[PDB]
Amino acid sequence: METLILTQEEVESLISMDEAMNAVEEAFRLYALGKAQMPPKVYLEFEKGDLRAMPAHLMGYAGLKWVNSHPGNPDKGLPTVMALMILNSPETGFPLAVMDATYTTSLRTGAAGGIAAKYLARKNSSVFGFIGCGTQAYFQLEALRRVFDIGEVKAYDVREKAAKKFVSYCEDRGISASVQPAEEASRCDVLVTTTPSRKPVVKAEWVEEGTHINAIGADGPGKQELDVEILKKAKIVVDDLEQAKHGGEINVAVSKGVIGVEDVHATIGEVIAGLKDGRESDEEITIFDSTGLAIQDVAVAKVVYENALSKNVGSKIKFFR
Amino acid sequence: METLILTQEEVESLISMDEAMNAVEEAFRLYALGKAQMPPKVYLEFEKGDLRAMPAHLMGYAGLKWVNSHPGNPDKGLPTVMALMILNSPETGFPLAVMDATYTTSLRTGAAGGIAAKYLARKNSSVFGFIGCGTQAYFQLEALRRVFDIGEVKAYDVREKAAKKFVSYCEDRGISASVQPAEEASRCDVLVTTTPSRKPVVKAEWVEEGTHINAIGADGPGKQELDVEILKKAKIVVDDLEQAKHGGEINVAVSKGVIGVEDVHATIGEVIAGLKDGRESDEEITIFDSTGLAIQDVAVAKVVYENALSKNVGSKIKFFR
Repeated sequence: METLILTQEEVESLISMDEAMNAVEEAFRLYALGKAQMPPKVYLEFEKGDLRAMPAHLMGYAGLKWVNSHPGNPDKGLPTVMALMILNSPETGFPLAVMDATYTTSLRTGAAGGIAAKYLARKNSSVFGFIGCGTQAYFQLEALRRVFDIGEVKAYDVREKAAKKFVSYCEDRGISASVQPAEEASRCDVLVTTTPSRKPVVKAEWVEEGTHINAIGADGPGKQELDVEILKKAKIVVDDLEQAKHGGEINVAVSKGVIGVEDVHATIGEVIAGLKDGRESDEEITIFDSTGLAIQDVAVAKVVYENALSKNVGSKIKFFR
Repeated sequence: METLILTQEEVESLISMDEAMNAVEEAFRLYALGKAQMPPKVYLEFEKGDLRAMPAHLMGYAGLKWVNSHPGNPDKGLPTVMALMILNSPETGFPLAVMDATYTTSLRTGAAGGIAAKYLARKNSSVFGFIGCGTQAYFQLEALRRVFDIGEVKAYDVREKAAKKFVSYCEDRGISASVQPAEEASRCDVLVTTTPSRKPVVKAEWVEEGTHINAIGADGPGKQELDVEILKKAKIVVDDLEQAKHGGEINVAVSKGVIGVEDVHATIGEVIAGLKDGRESDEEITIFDSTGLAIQDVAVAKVVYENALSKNVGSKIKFFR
């Protein structure tokens, strides 16, 4: 036995949005039903950044992703976020593969958006808003368009060029799109928030009846994108209650004591497994609060891995004797 | 920037017992002085084994060891315990290296025995007892003999052949040695227990005045090697208080409520750093309870890695874009 090693380039070509969506969907469901293992994240704090260990066990695979976040890195010429994933057999413990997880992380968060919209947005959804046109908004779009003939896109960003670049990308693939300011962008069927805002970027009365919001942006205590007033009158669905309470979109309203646990309707897993209701009336406004769960990562890695075996990809390394 | 990949064979030639001992010693000391980070181990439980994540941060590096334990493995033709280590820069988050840690683990456990004996045993120690002649006993020996002219070796094992094999190993190196039963083997200046016994292998009345004991064997709840009455009459020094209470040699005596926290004299780190006293009288019997700390692993990886850079060793992999 040897260990497979796969680089970012290799992984990219080894998994499609479609595969990723299935992996993620099934991962949420299995976890909701008690058929997946995900112990708490572990942190190592530094002055200039941090590292997290996120292990999980499901679908006959175990793995650990080890991912950093160092904001100063761009200015140093490296990416803000680098992730490696070690994938293991639960039978032997053997390290089947060590692979990049930078790409897959982005991929599965988008996948997750797609799935959540799949279960929570109105089926007749045609107009799509993007508040923030960074890397994740692309993934969110790519996944969402696996589930919707997206009729119009409305794109807002703080940086003029970033918005435009996003719009050009849409028009490249036939989606009619338009740069718009945040006011009008927020008015749609599906809204996708990806900003790392600390004040709310979206106002309550901009959100119409029947809107679904993928609140992906917020990634830590104090980050917030939506007016606490939308959360007050919405069907709220989480990635994971603890992690949403700490770092997700609800974190500030929870801390200020404006909504509590009581107010969260369901985990997405629960919705997929049918333990809790999805969307009810057309008029209601729904929010998916995304956080990232390690099970998403392992589930997507088993897909990459198994394909790599199929297509004979990677370097093989013999770690032991 | 690229990531260095090193296999077992490579790592083996990249660190000496000496270096390892220095790494481990300094690691204990730094940790006791509050100059190192080591969050609690993370576990992933399976029917047929487990995986553990061990991060640590010290000496200007961060790393994570990911190590399995699957007893059925020999029967399947694999090792019981495989560990990979990812070594990172705290400045950038960058994964400098991914290397075997199977061997380093064994190596640093021995080094730790050497260090603890260096601080806790009688300086005039000549006769050495080994209760258990498995691979760890070799490391324990090889480290121990960096700190003493080992006069005589006494080797017990439940398997006759393994005892002999260990004796032959010692005689090959000039150390005069003899297979003995456990009764007489336990009569010495330094006793090294490495068995995974669940009943006490050593009796209280066998252990003489001035003996030091490296209780390495016990690796989990219920494991034990020493007669609880040795512990009652001894200066007990630990790897790490928590992990000892859970899994180490004290774990059964603590659970049955025979000794408690108050009975533990010091952590080894504290003894190294001079926060607590080492050996006092000749007559007293001392016990080092070893459990294994992630800092030990990161500390030796730093050594391996920096040497690998010196000697231009390993494969270079570019994980990212």
